[PDB]
This record gives sequence, C-alpha cells and structure tokens, in this order.
Amino acid sequence: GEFEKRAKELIERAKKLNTPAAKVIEEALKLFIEAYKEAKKKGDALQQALLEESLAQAEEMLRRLEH
Amino acid sequence: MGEFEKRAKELIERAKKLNTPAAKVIEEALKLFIEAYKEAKKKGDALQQALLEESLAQAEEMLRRLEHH
Repeated sequence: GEFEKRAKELIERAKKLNTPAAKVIEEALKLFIEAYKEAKKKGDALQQALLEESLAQAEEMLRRLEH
Repeated sequence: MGEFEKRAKELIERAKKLNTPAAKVIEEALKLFIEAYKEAKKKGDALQQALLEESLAQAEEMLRRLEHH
C-alpha cells in the first residue's frame, strides 16, 4: 500500500541524515508500518488515520532536519 | 512492570491531557515503543533498547514543549 511505500521513502530520507534524531524517526516509521498493516487487517480506520497523521508529522520533522 | 513502560505510561497520560493531534501522535508512538521495548528485552537487543530509550527521551522533550502552553 501507499502508506508502506511513503513510509519507506521517509525511512530512506532518515537514513541519509545519519543523526540520532533521524534514527529515532526511522525506528518510529518502521513501527508505524507494522501498526498500519495491523490496523488495516483489523478494519480500524481510526487507527489508520492516526498513523497517517503520524506519517505527516514525521515527514515534517525530517524536512526540518534536512534544512 | 518494567521501568521503561512506567516512563512511557506517564508520558501517555500527559499526552492525553494535551488533547491535540500532535499529542495523540505522540501517545500512539509511546504505545508502540512499549511493545517494541518488550520485544527488544526478550531478544536481549541492547542496541534497540538504547534506541527506544532515546526515542522516549525525545518524545518527552516534545511533550514538555507542548506543556508550556
């Protein structure tokens, strides 16, 4: 799904930064990938939406670090 | 209950008090950290435990930042 792919793009961006804050974001993103698969299998749209918002905020953080 | 989970649960209560989507995002991250840390402990992965301890530290700093509002 698009979630996993966007999250993996974000993971590659975090990997390029090579700092503890970027490692923390990378780990959170791996966890979100697994969480989002579980929520989809669960049929939990609320948790899916929560994880989409997490992805948006993690990406904004990555952007800031990339500045 | 382990000391990591206790630290994460206190941070989860503070995030619930903040009641904004950023705080809800942090709350969700902390729940996932608790489960990740239990798994890392079972595996004896000291490095992953340290990464998760740092994640908890950074999440708490974000929560602190919000709480001065």
